[PDB]
Amino acid sequence: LQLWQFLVALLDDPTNAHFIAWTGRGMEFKLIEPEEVARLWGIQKNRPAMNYDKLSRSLRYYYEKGIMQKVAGERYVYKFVCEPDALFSMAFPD
Amino acid sequence: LQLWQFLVALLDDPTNAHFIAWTGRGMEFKLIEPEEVARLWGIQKNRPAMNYDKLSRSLRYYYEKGIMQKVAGERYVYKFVCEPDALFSMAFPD
DNA sequence: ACCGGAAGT
DNA sequence: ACTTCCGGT
DNA sequence: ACCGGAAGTG
DNA sequence: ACTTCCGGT
Repeated sequence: LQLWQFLVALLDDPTNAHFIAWTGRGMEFKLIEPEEVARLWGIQKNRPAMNYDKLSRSLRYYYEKGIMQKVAGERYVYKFVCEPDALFSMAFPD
Repeated sequence: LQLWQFLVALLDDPTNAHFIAWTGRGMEFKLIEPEEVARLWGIQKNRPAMNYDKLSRSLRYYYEKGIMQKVAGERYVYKFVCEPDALFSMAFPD
């Protein structure tokens, strides 16, 4: 499982909406409890020392892959990119 | 490779523009020469008797998964859906 | 061309 | 995760 | 918080 | 494709 795959898994389950949920506008999501999310992702890839400062780095790595952008001004809020280039790197991550 | 991945791959190479290309209207794409795409897709799956009548069926299958929609009235034209529901189906196809 | 149910891999 | 068939629109 | 350039990763 | 570290604004 990749990071975005795991995030979608949490975003799709309504019982996680108290620490992570879709905003409603397009493909935009917010990390209500950023450390709660980082902890679960730490359990996933078995990285017990995983924090939000390290998880946000990978989200910033998605900027170069062009599959994510930072919603400026809104804290803990990111979004997926609606472009063919985004869907390309999505299907094939080199 | 899944069908939606195979299409994007062809859609990225500009030397395929005579039988498949994006339109510019967001995530909208057109299969200019359907049977040519079905031939190349039939090769991928080692099913040589593949045609557009069966490829388009899997495209209509993608409707229920929510990752695709038909641009009505526009012949050979489909599009990708930019919504959380679709993004969930790409991360978890079953 | 496009649709969508049903049976199959 | 599509493939195969197909009658209706 | 958010950024991102560098080195290490099984 | 991240993880770790951290000195940037």
